[PDB]
Amino acid sequence: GTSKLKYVLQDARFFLIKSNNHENVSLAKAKGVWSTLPVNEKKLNLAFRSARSVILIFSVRESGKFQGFARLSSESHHGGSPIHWVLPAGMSAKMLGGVFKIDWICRRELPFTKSAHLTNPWNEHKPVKIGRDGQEIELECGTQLCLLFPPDESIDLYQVIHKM
DNA sequence: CGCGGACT
Repeated sequence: GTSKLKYVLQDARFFLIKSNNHENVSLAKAKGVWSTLPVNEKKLNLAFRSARSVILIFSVRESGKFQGFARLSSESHHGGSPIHWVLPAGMSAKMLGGVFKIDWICRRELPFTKSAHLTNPWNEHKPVKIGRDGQEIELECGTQLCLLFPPDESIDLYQVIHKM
């Protein structure tokens, strides 16, 4: 809904998530979780401590479109049940390391053509589509970007009402 | 010997 979608985005930190394949993104939302690299794992634990909400905006590499956005719900931990990610060349399973469990808010895609007017002040005012994995998006640019996705009636806002 | 590495 439009009433409380802005409530979960208030005082939040946004992070662009890149994936060299769409399979792991499909595995991401099918499992409702995600895992990233140690350098980005460090900063995402930093953001979870200081933000009312940490939004991960997913964009498959070389896809020309976003695949939705989700909310970080917990820090990363090791030793859990294994996830069979499609490892990019030169990436081991230990690189994934900690396990991030997220809550998806919108699963509908968004082409880059619809977000060309949005520039990220924290990436030299470049269009928000441009950026590596873990690139933080400024509050306003991230909030306006989340609003341009089509409404996902399959997801309700009552679940993540007060998970904080 | 497996040793790398998720922008547009």
